[PDB]
Amino acid sequence: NDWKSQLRRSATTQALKKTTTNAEIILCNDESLKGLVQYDAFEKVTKLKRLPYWRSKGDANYYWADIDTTHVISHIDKLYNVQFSRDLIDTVIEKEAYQNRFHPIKSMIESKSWDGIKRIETLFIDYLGAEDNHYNREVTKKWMMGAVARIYQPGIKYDSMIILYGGQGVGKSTAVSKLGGHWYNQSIKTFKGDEVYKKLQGSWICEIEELSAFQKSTIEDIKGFISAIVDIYRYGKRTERHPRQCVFVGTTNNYEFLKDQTGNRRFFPITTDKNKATKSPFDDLTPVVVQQMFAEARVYFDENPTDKALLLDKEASEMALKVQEAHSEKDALVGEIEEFLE
Amino acid sequence: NDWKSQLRRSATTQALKKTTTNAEIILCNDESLKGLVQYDAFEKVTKLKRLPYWRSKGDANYYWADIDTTHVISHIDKLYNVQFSRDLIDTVIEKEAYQNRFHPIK
Ligand SMILES: Nc1ncnc2c1ncn2[C@@H]1O[C@H](COP(=O)(O)OP(=O)(O)OP(O)(O)=S)[C@@H](O)[C@H]1O
Repeated sequence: NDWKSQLRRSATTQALKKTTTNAEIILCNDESLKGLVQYDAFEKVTKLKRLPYWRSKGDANYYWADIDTTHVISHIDKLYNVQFSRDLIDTVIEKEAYQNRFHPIKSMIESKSWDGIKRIETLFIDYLGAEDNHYNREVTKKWMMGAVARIYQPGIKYDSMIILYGGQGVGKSTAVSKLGGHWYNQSIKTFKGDEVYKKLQGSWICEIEELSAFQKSTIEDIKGFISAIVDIYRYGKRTERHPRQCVFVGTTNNYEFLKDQTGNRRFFPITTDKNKATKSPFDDLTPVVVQQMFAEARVYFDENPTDKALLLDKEASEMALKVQEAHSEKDALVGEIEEFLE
Repeated sequence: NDWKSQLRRSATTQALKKTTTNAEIILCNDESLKGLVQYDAFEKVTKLKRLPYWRSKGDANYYWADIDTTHVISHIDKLYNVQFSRDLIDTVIEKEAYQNRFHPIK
């Protein structure tokens, strides 16, 4: 039977009422408008399930826009003699998308289960020529667990940050981009203010690249930025974007990038070398392998879904202290004073 | 008496009027909307007492957002064909939360 009988029309006039349920029925039953919106939960936006009939065949812009609302209103009014306000149609579209919501990262991580291969520990070791050290394995594993935890337990306490040191072409940025995929982000250069939290909307793995030496202020800025676990933005209810799914990785050119003693214990440097990388990050980091690595991280984190499980091992942390001292400025004056005292 | 008989209905046209008392009665006496908001007195925001039926079970987000008001308006319209305003529903939600206000630290 036709769905027209479901529409609520005014008894006196037998004309459709400009009502939320009428719009819901039309959007969920009209052939031209049937199920062409969905909710990108990670990006917190309204994407298109399919191209509507008012777009070009090869537009490749799968985001709902204002003119899509214009065309929806025009089509509804053309077929059905009811003129819906733009606010009502936007509200109905938002609700319908939220009903058909999905998570792309949660889909990819669970796209395929994890067989036993143990890829999480040798992420940057065999791809960027790092050292087969306990600290490297532990911190890379904990970083991948932190990434998948921020995906699954969105608002979580994970203030650590892998920092990769290497030459101009060791492929650290390439490897980070391969890991991030569509949700990799590098277009973040300032870290203090309010609008920065808007730049994190569709980003999962955010990379901070240090070409020239950062100023003393920028290090404190990135500390206070990665230390946050919540973001606040905005048309009512203040829409506190609590999740903060982002996980941060830095890529530095200078060997000695640590200046303050405050920043230590949170920046976990890894020294990447070339000619010793078993697998080329330009050819071997494929979506299948990174998906399997994230599935392995999911398994390990789900073995203990807690922020305390994202912290390093005790001996791993104590020798991370040694690494952080080996990557910091020396101040060169304690030795001279020691010689004077001796 | 059934709570639906308390609703103030326009005697001329036998339709519910978009008044604040009707919204308050519906929110206080609807199983899908019975007492799902509260007011945090420390951080001045409205939070969720429980999880509404339109939210995923593994949500862990307890901030009342615009989509929650959208779903409240849509559900009230579906059940009682009233079509309350966005601002009126926000006002009634805020009043209901303030009726169940709390201080988290206290
Ligand atoms: N097949 C390849 N594809 C891409 N880049 C390649 C390839 N072979 C060599 N390269 C070089 O590898 C480097 C790629 O590094 P990038 O990821 O762009 O940046 P990076 O490695 O992080 O170095 P910096 O210090 O951050 S600029 C470039 O210098 C390329 O010229």
